[PDB]
Amino acid sequence: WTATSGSCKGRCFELQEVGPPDCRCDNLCKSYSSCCHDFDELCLKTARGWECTKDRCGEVRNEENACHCSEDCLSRGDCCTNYQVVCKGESHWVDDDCEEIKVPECPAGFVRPPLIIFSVDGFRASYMKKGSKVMPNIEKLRSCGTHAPYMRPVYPTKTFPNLYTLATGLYPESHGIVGNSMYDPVFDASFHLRGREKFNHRWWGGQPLWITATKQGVRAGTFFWSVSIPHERRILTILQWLSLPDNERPSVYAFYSEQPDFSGHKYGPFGPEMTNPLREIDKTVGQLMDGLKQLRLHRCVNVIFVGDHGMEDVTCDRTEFLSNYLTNVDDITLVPGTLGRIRAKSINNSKYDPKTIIAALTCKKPDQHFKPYMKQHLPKRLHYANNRRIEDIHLLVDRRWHVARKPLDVYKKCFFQGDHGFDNKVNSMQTVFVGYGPTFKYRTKVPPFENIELYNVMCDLLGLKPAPNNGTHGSLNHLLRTNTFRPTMPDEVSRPNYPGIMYLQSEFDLGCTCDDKVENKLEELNKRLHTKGSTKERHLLYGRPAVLYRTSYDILYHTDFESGYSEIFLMPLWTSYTISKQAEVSSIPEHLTNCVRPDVRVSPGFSQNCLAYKNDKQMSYGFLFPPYLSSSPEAKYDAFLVTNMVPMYPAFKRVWAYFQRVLVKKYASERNGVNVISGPIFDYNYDGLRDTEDEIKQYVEGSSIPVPTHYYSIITSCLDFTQPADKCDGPLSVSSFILPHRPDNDESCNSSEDESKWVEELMKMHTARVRDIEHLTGLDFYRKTSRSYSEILTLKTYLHTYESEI
Ligand SMILES: *[C@@H]1O[C@H](CO)[C@@H](O[C@@H]2O[C@H](CO)[C@@H](O[C@@H]3O[C@H](CO[C@H]4O[C@H](CO)[C@@H](O)[C@H](O[C@H]5O[C@H](CO)[C@@H](O)[C@H](O)[C@@H]5O[C@H]5O[C@H](CO)[C@@H](O)[C@H](O)[C@@H]5O)[C@@H]4O)[C@@H](O)[C@H](O)[C@@H]3O)[C@H](O)[C@H]2NC(C)=O)[C@H](O)[C@H]1NC(C)=O
Ligand SMILES: O=C(NCc1cnn[nH]1)[C@H]1C[C@@H]2CN(C(=O)OCc3cc(Cl)cc(Cl)c3)C[C@@H]2C1
Ligand SMILES: [Ca+2]
Ligand SMILES: [Cl-]
Ligand SMILES: [Cl-]
Ligand SMILES: [Zn+2]
Ligand SMILES: [Zn+2]
Repeated sequence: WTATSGSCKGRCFELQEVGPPDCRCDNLCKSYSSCCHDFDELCLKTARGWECTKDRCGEVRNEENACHCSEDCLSRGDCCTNYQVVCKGESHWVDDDCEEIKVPECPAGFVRPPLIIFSVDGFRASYMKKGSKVMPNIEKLRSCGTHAPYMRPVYPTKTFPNLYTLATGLYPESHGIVGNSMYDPVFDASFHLRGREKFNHRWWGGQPLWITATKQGVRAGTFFWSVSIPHERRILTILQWLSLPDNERPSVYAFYSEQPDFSGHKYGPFGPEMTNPLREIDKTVGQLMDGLKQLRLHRCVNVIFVGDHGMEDVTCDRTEFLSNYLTNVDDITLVPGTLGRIRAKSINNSKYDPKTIIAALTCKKPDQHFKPYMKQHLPKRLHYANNRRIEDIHLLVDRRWHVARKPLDVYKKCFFQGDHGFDNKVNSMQTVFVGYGPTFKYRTKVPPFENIELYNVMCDLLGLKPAPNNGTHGSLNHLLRTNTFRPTMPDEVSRPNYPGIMYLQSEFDLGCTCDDKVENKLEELNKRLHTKGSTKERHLLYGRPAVLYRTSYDILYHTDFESGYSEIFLMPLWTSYTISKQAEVSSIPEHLTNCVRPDVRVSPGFSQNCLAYKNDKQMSYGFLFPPYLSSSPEAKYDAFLVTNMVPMYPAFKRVWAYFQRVLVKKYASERNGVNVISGPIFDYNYDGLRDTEDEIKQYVEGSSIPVPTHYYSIITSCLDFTQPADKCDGPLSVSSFILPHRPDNDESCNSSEDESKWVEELMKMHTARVRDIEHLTGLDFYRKTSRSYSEILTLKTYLHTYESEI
């Protein structure tokens, strides 16, 4: 109940929220059914439309009009946006040539340049080029301001998860809005696009920009607009708020368009009916920019034009049904669509086995247009596991397809031609970014980035200190004319040991054999130097990674590679090596097939042993630096040191071996040498963060040798490929992966064929940013380069997607 007897007289779109049983006059009141009796009458005028005509010029102020063309409208702060154009012979904003905004041109009383977020739903990245002829206002913003060719959304590529990520800089797994539709098992409740449940505070974690702003003394316009407030009223309300007295006026604003998403669903991303929604958006943009020109704020305000996700061709006939795979289909709940989330229909039923579900959904049809995963095996780049609202069973659906439970769910629950929600690296899902204003750069294109990075920038644009988030602060400094923020490298927490030769062969009882006794002052002082680091500036090109946590570890030097060896985890945390274009692949000779040699620099007690692998019938081992790439038959003995050894499922060895024997060499040819850093990752609790020693869930049987959940590699070269990797003068190029360490190759339906048919494809799927690896290892890479730290931060956030041209 709400005693909605009070009035909105002069209170139209008030900024503070008055609580029950009183009536509200803020743009949220319609959603809570708590508006004052007269809200519509007074606060939602429509009469005479939204534009000034030649006959309205210098009229008599009639307060019933939606907007005004009277002489005092400028002062009242409520002219129609084209007022000055029709009446005072002024031109539209779009018609003026853009002049660089070298400094903020702000009216007296304005303490800082305001920020307006213009968000557009379902604005596919390629609309900027393909609709450019019908979007002149947006095209002016783009070309005069700062733009990316596209901006990467978060997964799932849906509205709620993406808007709240924009507002908070957090992955959905962290902010809690993991879908437009969710079931929380603790609440025993469901969150939907419709309904009032979504209005409970308990769903929304993190700290959104408008709370960040309020808590630091900066006032915000609302970020929630009612469906029945037309877009023209939204612009005018923003312009009214900009006319408020200094101490009442917000510094940050939001506008939201349901278009072009709404039509995209009906007509597909490029349906002929899509031209008009794009015209409308532009018109709205024009109105804002004209309005700001009137209030003399158009060279003062920073405007961000941004979308939440793109749009793909999807139709009903492209539906895979679970009923065609499962017999017991009625014992599951499925969150359907462009992604799939499965859980049991009841918990009172413990006969429910996710293992049988995954098995029944795996490579069962040659054409399968989805792939099942346990959430912990989803590509780490999606960061879509660490929340109780994410069901253990996930289906990644092919672009252009849907998953549903039964046929009845699709005809009784074709009316659509577009959808979104797919894997966030899919081209059709990419959306837009443009920044325009004093604080942004002039006529500047920047490389694509992820939307998790904007919260930091919007905090900078507003002199705010960002709440802790998943952006990398400084990675988008190259967008801005002037920077609030100077990023600095984290300090190293653990310094390495540099052990010498300290142990004799006979002190080791590892159960490891090797045929290596086939034995000159020249070539004996020479290999001492190798063990001292005479070739370190060859294999360690960007300085040692910094260990950002307290631990105990050794640096080990060799002819062909350098490693940071953990005495705790009994394996390297990282292994670094360079393969030049010239370098050659050789094989593991017949007498050295099972060679494992004790490392005389590390004690028996801090070594692995061959015995454990012999007892463990599920677990084999591999090497971080690959024998195949030794520079000499003499150097190859180094690769077999117990300290280069890591536990590997025979199934995983297949992936690893092909990477090491074929792909590294291929990459070195194409990129003119590559530097490779590889290592283990332990993330048993799938929070995307490194696990501590006392969080290890899997050991090699009867040992203290922990079993990695993943194996990473970072592959760096010169961006200018005419220069060798080891003599690069300028910017770097990088690609990385985090491969799940799994006992089977069930993920790859073609894995029974030659590795050259499926391995590279699996690696591509599990592509990664260096930054993701940093979170997972507690390491910090690229500490010693000739490049600026801001540029290195951009490099660290880069993701190689392997998608074709946008
Ligand atoms: C991306 O960036 C974020 C933010 O920096 C990182 O997440 C942070 O990581 C650490 C380590 O896991 C967590 O620290 C723990 O914090 C709790 C106390 O936490 C409470 O207070 C904080 C601060 O005000 C608040 O943010 C927390 O909110 C969580 O819980 C709410 C329910 O009570 C929920 O509504 C909200 O969405 C959020 O849940 C998420 O995080 C929790 C972990 O706390 C997780 O279980 C859940 O599934 C959600 O993902 C909370 O009230 C201490 O008691 C512990 O000792 C410990 O220090 C931070 O809480 C966490 N912050 C946030 C906002 O999630 C991510 O690790 C990073 N990801 C990557 C990949 O780098
Ligand atoms: O259900 C919806 N759309 C569904 C649809 C319609 N047509 N197609 N799909 C709407 C999206 C919501 C947010 N809001 C608002 O105005 O958003 C501004 C904002 C900006 C940022 Cl950057 C961050 C945040 Cl959190 C909010 C009105 C809401 C209801
Ligand atoms: Ca972890
Ligand atoms: Cl969803
Ligand atoms: Cl296999
Ligand atoms: Zn959307
Ligand atoms: Zn949509």
